[PDB]
Amino acid sequence: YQEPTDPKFPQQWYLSGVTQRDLNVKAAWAQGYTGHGIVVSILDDGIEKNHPDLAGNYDPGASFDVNDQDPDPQPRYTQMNDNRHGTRCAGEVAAVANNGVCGVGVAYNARIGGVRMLDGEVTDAVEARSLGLNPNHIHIYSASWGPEDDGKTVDGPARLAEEAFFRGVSQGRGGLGSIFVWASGNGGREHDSCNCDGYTNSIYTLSISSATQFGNVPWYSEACSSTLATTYSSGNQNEKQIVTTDLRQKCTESHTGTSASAPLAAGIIALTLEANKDLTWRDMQHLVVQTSKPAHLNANDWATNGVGRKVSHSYGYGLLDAGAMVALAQDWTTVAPQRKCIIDILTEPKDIGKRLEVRKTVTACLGEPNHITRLEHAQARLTLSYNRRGDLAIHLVSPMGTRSTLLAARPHDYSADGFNDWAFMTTHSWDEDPSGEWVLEIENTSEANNYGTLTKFTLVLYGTAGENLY
Ligand SMILES: CN1CCN(c2ncc(Oc3cc(CN4CCC(CC(=O)O)CC4)cc(-c4cc(Cl)cc(Cl)c4)n3)cn2)CC1
Ligand SMILES: [Ca+2]
Ligand SMILES: [Ca+2]
Ligand SMILES: [Ca+2]
Ligand SMILES: [Ca+2]
Repeated sequence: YQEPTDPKFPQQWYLSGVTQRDLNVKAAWAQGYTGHGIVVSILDDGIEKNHPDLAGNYDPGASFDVNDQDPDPQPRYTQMNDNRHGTRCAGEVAAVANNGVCGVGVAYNARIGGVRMLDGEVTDAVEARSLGLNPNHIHIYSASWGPEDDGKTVDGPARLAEEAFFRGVSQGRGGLGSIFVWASGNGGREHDSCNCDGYTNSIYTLSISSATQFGNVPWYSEACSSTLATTYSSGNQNEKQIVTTDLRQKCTESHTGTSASAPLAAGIIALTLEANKDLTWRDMQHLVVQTSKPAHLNANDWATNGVGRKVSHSYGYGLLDAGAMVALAQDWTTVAPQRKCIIDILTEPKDIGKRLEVRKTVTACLGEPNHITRLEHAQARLTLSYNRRGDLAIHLVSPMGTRSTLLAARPHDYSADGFNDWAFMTTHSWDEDPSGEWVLEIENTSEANNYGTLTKFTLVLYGTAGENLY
């Protein structure tokens, strides 16, 4: 093994660094893990398949054009370079190494393709065809975009896309499950809260946020309990950005946003799959939880959960660590079957007013085939009316004491439409025992006299049984 010689590798500070402020990818490469045999697809505006740093790794079997309904995902060229983003993301995953061009991908021996889906009308059918592309050939899908990041939107997949996600995790990859990597959002300036985005908020997606070079929460970041982990991206004008392939056969040093973090995670996941090709979609989320690193990430909300892990709403479990992912993958025993325990909490609607607390002691399906002693995801599916939605903050506390913020105040959200059976999701209680008293808190964070009613609260627990060793 020799370190890459590509001319811009030194500028890929999140890979080439030697000050321990990086993704620890060199450690994985040094053990011989570079993505060989793994297939990744970028869901975006197209991929410049003839780019000098992509052609060597390009895979037509990982690619399709859902906008035009043909196999060739080549983007359209315009003066504003609108359709450059899929190419930038593709190079982050799998730019060719040691070829005198630009830098390298995280998984520089993986195969890379793209779905051209964003250069046209994005419909339920378009989303389903993209998420469901060749699921026994593609291992990992990377999506950097979704519903509007205006801080006012609540939106998620419709029926066909939801079914594609479920079919992907259940039957993709020969039954191991498609791995869907998602960017948690770019709406930080607008005070967006990412559990309002049903793609990143899904249990089926492995959601990723960003850290700046100096280890801070970037201006564009969205906090939420559904995020799992973090990779480096852009920040202020003293901090470096992401260096990758660009449209028109170029190299950029100015790729930015959480949309640049998801592809780096997809690349790390490709190295991990090469290390253990038998990992399921759930195994991969377990590995991320166990191995990600809070060290040197600054946040004001780090808290230790019931099993002793530090977690943040900006960062999830912390920075991805490629060396640690590959090491744990080699020792991992695949997890037991997923159980799902549905608990109807309310006996009657509850006035919200200024503040509401709902407490319920649960058994997590004790005595039944879906009894859960080892939690993975948890959802609170809430139906509520309120006069000004963005004034609400919502928290969920587990029996072991872990407080998850399900919704922070969104000052720009003046909707009067409330939430209709919306499944706010938290990863912060992973591995906890969910038996005991849960607490839901709903608060009006404004001085206004706001009003509404909580009409349904369904607590949904996922996980496994067996002795909980935490
Ligand atoms: C510079 N770039 C310009 C283009 N851009 C962009 N981003 C995002 C974009 O809208 C969207 C919108 C959605 C939301 N959904 C909800 C259900 C609706 C059903 C219906 O009514 O039929 C249809 C719309 C989802 C997605 C999406 C994105 C990916 Cl990557 C993968 C999947 Cl699966 C879904 N995308 C449109 N353009 C990114 C920035
Ligand atoms: Ca085409
Ligand atoms: Ca290169
Ligand atoms: Ca958002
Ligand atoms: Ca997710």
